[PDB]
Amino acid sequence: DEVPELRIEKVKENIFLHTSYSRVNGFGLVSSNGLVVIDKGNAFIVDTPWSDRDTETLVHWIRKNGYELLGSVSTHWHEDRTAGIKWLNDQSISTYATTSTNHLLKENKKEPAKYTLKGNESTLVDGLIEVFYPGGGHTIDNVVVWLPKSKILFGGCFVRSLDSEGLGYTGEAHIDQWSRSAQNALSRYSEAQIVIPGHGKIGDIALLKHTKSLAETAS
Ligand SMILES: [Zn+2]
Ligand SMILES: [Zn+2]
Repeated sequence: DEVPELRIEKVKENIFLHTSYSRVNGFGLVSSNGLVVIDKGNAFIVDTPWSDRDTETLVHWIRKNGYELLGSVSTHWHEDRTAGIKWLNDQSISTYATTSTNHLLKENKKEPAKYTLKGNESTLVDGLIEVFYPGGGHTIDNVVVWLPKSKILFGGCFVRSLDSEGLGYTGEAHIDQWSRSAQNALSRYSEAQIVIPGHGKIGDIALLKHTKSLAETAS
């Protein structure tokens, strides 16, 4: 039960991908994706690392590199997205999640984000980061994050990588809605050039298409 260390790798100008891991009953060591988005000296975090140590590591690197850290958002409630919220709260770094995500954190006796994003859409950092509820999928609360300056959509675990043979854990999934929700995102972000899933390799808008088809067959 050793697990690698976090890493952080430039995706393109001002966008870094953070990868970290956890060991999971009946599945093993599992990688997990998140971002650091930069705009003119400012950093915002999309999803936390899957542990405090990795969260700490990630923050230190943001500070070391001189960025002002405006906060983090989580894209659904499960630990792989939110584990670091508590540590972040205690170090007075602002945490965000939607209403529906915060409800499920509390309702599952987890530390809630400090601030709450209301409605289906919200913006963060002067329009640099948009948050959108495409509808039910992986979970009832899942949101995507769109980065218009970069033409990047961070799908979170709402989007499956191309080599996924299925939808992953569907205990809390809305399988029959997922296909429509995926289509909602496809219509809305036809401009998207890079799409980043919650687990696995990044690609283009093809990931949203594959995810859509997976939802169709899972029905
Ligand atoms: Zn999940
Ligand atoms: Zn996930």
